[PDB]
Amino acid sequence: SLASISPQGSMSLLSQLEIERLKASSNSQLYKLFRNCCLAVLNAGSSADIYDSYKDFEVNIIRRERGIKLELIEPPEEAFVDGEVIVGIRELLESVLRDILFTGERYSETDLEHADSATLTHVVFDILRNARTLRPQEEPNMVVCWGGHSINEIEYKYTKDVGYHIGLRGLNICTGCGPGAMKGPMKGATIGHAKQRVEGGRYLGLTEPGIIAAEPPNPIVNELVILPDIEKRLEAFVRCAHGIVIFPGGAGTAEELLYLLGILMHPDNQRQSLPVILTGPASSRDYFEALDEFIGATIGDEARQLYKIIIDDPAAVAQHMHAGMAAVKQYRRDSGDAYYFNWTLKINEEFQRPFSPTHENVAALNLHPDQPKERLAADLRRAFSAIVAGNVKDEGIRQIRKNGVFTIHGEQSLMKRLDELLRAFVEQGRMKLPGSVYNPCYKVIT
Amino acid sequence: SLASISPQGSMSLLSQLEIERLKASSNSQLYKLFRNCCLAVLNAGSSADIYDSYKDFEVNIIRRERGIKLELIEPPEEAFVDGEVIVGIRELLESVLRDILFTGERYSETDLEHADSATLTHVVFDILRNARTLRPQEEPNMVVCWGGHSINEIEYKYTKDVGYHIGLRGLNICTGCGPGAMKGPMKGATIGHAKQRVEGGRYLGLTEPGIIAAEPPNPIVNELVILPDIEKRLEAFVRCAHGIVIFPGGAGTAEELLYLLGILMHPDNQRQSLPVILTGPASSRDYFEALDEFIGATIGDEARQLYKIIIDDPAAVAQHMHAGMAAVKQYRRDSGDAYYFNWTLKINEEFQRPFSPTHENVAALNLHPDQPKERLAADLRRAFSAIVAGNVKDEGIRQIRKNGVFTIHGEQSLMKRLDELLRAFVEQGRMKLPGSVYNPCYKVIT
Amino acid sequence: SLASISPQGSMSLLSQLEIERLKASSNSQLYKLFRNCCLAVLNAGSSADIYDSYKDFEVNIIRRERGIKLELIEPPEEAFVDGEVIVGIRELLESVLRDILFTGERYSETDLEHADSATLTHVVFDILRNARTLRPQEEPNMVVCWGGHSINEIEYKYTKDVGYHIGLRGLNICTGCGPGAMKGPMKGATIGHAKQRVEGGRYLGLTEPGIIAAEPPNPIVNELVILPDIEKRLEAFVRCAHGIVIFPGGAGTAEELLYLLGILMHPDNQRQSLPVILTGPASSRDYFEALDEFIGATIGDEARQLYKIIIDDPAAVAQHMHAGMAAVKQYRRDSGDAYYFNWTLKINEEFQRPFSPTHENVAALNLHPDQPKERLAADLRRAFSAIVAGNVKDEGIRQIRKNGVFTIHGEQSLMKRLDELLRAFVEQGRMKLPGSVYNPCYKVIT
Amino acid sequence: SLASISPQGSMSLLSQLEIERLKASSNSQLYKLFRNCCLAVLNAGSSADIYDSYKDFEVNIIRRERGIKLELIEPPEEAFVDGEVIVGIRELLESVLRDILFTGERYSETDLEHADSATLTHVVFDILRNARTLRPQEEPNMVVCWGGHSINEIEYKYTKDVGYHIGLRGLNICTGCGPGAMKGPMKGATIGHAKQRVEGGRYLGLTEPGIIAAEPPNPIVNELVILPDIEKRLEAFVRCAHGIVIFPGGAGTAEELLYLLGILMHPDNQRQSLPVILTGPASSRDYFEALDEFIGATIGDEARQLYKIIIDDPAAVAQHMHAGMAAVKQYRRDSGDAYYFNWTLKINEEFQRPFSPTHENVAALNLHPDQPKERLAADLRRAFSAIVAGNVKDEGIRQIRKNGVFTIHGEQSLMKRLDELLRAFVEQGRMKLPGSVYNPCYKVIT
Repeated sequence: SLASISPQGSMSLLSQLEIERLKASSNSQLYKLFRNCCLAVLNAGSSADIYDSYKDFEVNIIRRERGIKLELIEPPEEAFVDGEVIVGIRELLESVLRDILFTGERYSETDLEHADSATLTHVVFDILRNARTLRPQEEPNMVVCWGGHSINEIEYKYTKDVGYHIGLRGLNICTGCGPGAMKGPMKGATIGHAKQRVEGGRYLGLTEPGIIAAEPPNPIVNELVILPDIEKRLEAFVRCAHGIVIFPGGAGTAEELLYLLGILMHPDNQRQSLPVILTGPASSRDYFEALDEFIGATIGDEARQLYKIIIDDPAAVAQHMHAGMAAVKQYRRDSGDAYYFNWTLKINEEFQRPFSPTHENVAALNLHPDQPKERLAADLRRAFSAIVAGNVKDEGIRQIRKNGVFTIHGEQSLMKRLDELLRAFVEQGRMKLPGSVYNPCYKVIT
Repeated sequence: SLASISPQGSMSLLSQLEIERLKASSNSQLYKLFRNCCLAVLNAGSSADIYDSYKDFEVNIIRRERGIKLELIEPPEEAFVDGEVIVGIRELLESVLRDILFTGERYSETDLEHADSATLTHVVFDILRNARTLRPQEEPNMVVCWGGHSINEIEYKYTKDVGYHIGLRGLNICTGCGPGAMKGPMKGATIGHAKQRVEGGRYLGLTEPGIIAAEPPNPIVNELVILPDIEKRLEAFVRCAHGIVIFPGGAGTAEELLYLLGILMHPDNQRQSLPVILTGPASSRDYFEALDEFIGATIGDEARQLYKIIIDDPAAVAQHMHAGMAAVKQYRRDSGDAYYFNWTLKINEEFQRPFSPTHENVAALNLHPDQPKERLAADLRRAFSAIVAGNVKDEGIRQIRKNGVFTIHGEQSLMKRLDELLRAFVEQGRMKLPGSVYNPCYKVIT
Repeated sequence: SLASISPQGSMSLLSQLEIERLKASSNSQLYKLFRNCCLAVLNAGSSADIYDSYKDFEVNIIRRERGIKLELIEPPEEAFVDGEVIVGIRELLESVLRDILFTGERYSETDLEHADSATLTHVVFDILRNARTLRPQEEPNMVVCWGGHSINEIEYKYTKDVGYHIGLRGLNICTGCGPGAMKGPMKGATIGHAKQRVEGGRYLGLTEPGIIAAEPPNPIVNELVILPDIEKRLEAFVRCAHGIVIFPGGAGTAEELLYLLGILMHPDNQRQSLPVILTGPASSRDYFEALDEFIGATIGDEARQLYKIIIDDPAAVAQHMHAGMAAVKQYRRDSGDAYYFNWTLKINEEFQRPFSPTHENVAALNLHPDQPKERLAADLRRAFSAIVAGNVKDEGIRQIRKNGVFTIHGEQSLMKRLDELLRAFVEQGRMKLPGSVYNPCYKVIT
Repeated sequence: SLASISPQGSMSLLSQLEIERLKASSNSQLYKLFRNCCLAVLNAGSSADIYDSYKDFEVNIIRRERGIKLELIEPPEEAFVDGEVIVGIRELLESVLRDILFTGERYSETDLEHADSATLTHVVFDILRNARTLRPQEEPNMVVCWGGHSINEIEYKYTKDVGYHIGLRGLNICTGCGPGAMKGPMKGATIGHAKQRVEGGRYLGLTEPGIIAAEPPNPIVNELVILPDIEKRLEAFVRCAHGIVIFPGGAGTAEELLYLLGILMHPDNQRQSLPVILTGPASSRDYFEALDEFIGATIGDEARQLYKIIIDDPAAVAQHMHAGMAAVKQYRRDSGDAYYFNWTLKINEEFQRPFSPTHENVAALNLHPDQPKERLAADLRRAFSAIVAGNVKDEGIRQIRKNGVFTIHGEQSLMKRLDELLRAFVEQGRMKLPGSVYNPCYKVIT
């Protein structure tokens, strides 16, 4: 089958020379990356079986007499309504090409992996700016929502309610794409925004090629940005956020929280105003008590102080985000900082340097409490990232098949705390969607 | 408390002379109607329950130095977020006044009650036109959804799923306002419209002063029209529709159904193309079996051919509507009719003449199978209208308290079927939302 | 020939009943008025020969299968570009129907001629409001421009330059439609507005059925309002104006100035802030000296104080209008008055009562200086109005043909001043466009 | 004085790093180019006359606490109204920086001067695309207008009349910026567009750094593009055009004409459909007689068939353009070409290679009738380009002051015709605006 799509944006202005350049066999890595990201978006209705299921799917950007076409060959039929692609999906496909070509033409893999801290931040800024994500005529308004991909009905309803109350305050939502808690808040917000007659409500999705197949963008996402890697996505979250709401989740939400806390612990960041709320329904009380205990036992009370826990109160969560926008606006003004990008935030290179989750790199992590606590948070971040990769990313699953489980080790008492945390994730269904068993991609050496 | 609202529409250009006129003793009934309709909109989130709970609520239209203001005095607090009126609620309040003054200035009560069929039809047209509801450059896209105010979770989810799929087909939603099945489809469509990047989605609510407190408008409605009475609301539904979806419901939904089948049985209406779908989840199969059987044994197996029943298939419902629009378009074109208003539909005055729910009038109904089927449908419409009024309308409740239950009588076997249907509505929780006991305002004389 | 035009506005929503009502022989006066106003607009590329030139022109509003059409039969071909009506002309035709039907359905000729002062002002307000002329979210911005229909190249260029400088300040222009000084400022302003990237620049045309054929709306007019008569047009000018610019002109511009000055002389209007500038090119110095002398010799220095004369300085004229907007804004705020309509302005019924320019009524005017000077201005207004009517209006030219010239009399010294003023108008080509002789429709009895 | 301008476009998102880069010694020539191009835009209302008059003018792009600011230091006061920058001027300043940084970052001087034909063509495409000038969903509507900067009142009025009639046909205008015939059509079109209610009318100005001070952009231009050099400006003209109107002019207009005829004579261009109209008022008949004769006696009577001459008929010019668009549309469709960019037009490198106006290069031109006609046209293009540069460009004026007049030589009879044409340009006041004497920067060796 063939869907020959006429792009409405910049793709419609590619020259024959540019198309020939993209189709050159020397450019196949970039062209394949595009194909793979298109598939993730089209199949949103984890990487080791979905890339093997639509093996016959291909793209072909081609100049026809009537103009440039994006041909989709054997696409998921769920992306179409009477053989016409869902309009939001079309927009997301054009977004995908935009980001892949922009990054591919400006930055080498050496730039992206091995540049200094300042350069890696500028890369994040440059990609966001080209995506038209950054609006200098807007006051703080963006709430980043983090949470589990795999959550029950009670938890899911709670995320929708929180999103609804946030939308009623006229605030926008940014998530990392995907099901569960990364979609619910956006759906809820669409209701809040409609009641408030909000035009141009912003639903920001930030992703990267490694995670996009496992956590794919729903077409309610109206601004999609593909960052080059997981570290640049994390940086995009914290540079764009004006507030952060964190629901219960698994290893991915564990990774984001440790990223966030490790950075905010930094002496240079004590000045920051950035409201962070951990929140869930009444049933999540035990979850949050134990997570708060984990944070205290690992990186200390200097980190526990950075957030507030609100249980079973969607209106209060939204009130906190709303009061927070005023404090953030005041912070950026007083600091000579932009509303649209938090330049004053100080992110150490241990939080930016791209981590390749191999068995050697995972074993080399220093998980002991005689470290500066910011360094401990950095390595804990990398450790959760390896677990995410071994669970859902294509290359990560490959590492598990050739070497077996990752070995995570460190100080006895800390590894005992980590072992309990991860067991709780498995037990609560947080590591994998229902329907089959979860086999851990890791072992914690206690 | 006081909320002093600055109107953005025509209320902003009322003169002092005109405000004085509205506040005159001669217009006191009309000004109260406005106060009562405002209250219904503000406390949306039965017409004798909330009126004794907001006795202190008042409105006051006044010219101030900075312009005309709508003062809400002791309004329901749910209508406000941080002390500012929800924007859509302000839009609803403005449409209430628009309709009340329009009707109040052009049509006397005698005109509304006693005019000929064509005049009544032109009254409905006039109000809808004034409300800016009629769009001459749009092809058929309006789906009317009817169903119960008191439905369970399975039924509510199905209404949202259906609304979603209709929204994916780019179509608009019209309901009678209020909770349950009159709310679900709008919520679903919002998401479907979002995926399809639909600009200017229409969520049309049609109501009237008698029913509005019992079925109050949700701010998700972005075009509200208040018709003078229930009969004119019903005419609005069937003249604006391009397709009708009917979910399980109680007495209101039955009133609507018999109104529709009654009119569609007409000789002059055999030409009409109007898709009608009765639909519900898997668990509603028994309900529709019994409903279909009721129709066939009252108004005949001919009337059963006017609709298709679809159980447990939301995409199929939307496909049937989408295909239906093409036939509706062809029908209107073939007949030289308007897309925006079905002028060719023949509505007999027995469906238009406003029915006052009194014991006198209910007992004088001819519920006999030897009545011509169109006339039986019109009298069944009236009987259902009386149950609605007895249950939830202020002046219907008056008759019940002063004279006891309505008595409904007719031919023995027809009364036994009616008794069975109404018993099934009571049993399935359709006559009243959970909390208190339902006390029947009727007794079927078997 | 037939141009069958599909209207884009409310005309597209007329019912067959409404069309039959309009076409009834009892409604032919109203339908003919429409026809006549359509012709004036279509022939903009004085009434005694243009109504006789397109005798075969007719309108036919008709319901076709595809919708309501405005059929134009034998229209001026200048209104069309390849047999497609100029879009601005279409909009003006729809405006024409809107105003004629609104006034025709709400007000009898008895209302319009014989109502009290307050009622006649409300009529003006009601028609403007229905025309959507009044915008309560705008601060003062409207400059009314008055001047000669028949002016030379130097004078015309000057009006364009003034309009350009006004447009550069973001101010809008209101004129009474027609050639010469009533078009130039709008053309100039279109350039100023474009340079300032003004969206929704407002070009307001105010006319009435008597003068519309002689001074017809150019399609650069983007808001056209037809008032019922010349007095209601004059009232519309002064109720809408936030500033007034007056160029050299003939009897029509003489009429407007005397209207304006007579009102502003009133004790109740001394409070008003309303910048009035008389202005022209260097050649107009003698003109303005003599007009200023006429004002002094008739109504006194109490009137000369109400305006400033600026010669040969388009930038200063615009600066004065711009400073004036601030003073007008301050006036309306301090007075609890609207920005969009000057309600506080006090207009005596001598300025409102519709004057029928018959020979008996003209001779009955009291043109002596032992009157209150406001009453003298009122009668001077009526006298200039009779001259305009006898020169260019259809009924006025008829009065001249059956009775000969109007006889204007009064006090010797005053009539000598008037005789010199009118001779100067004739001498300067101000009474009639070039190409034929002007024969005065009046005699001043000296 | 200081005007600190807040940019609304991409300049608002320059980073401190990027501003530091622009201010580096390595980018000094580029930053000056921006200053010089800003000055030209600000003092619009020859490239050595105004540069010595605003020596104190400077620009300064700086990050302030409230955002990025464009400081204009001692700017021309004409660019300001009450101290605020004219909005369209701000838009022009923003487009200048957009183009200067785009070209400056992607193309070295060697690339611009020395690349192959296809690369040069792609450079023009790239800049126009970046400028958002290319619209893939629009059918042909762009009329390029060429003509003299120094024209009398009769000629200027005719250009406005032509612009008016083109605007009435719904078409857009492209010029080379500057006064006279490059200003008139835009002013006329504004009015024509206004009558036709054209939303988003396009007034495209194409310029380059050498010519911009001599022909500075009027703020009526709403899309400005600065191309790297005159040859690329010329390519932009002919690749964007859907029709060309050529008014009387001097050396610049002659350069343009011979460029066009030179390219249209190509074998590969015989397929092209591009309406070309030479037009002027009644008084220009002699000019066009002599011009037509010059063309026939230099490049042949074949080349004369490429254009139609229309004298004294603006409506006929617009009709010929409007009909032309239909043929242009059909041509592009038949050939599988774009509407927005004429990719099929063949442009020989002799028309593309940037020509530096030096005595060496001018004398090395082959102006002989036994040259192939395309090559003669390309060398005549170069000769006219040298007169333009000698008259009005900074570095062209350099060569004249250091080495005296250019000598132009070739075959005796061709030189005698060239001498005659240039003498006629000087005599008719076309080489220089009134005020001072024109001193020829050339001598034709006869």
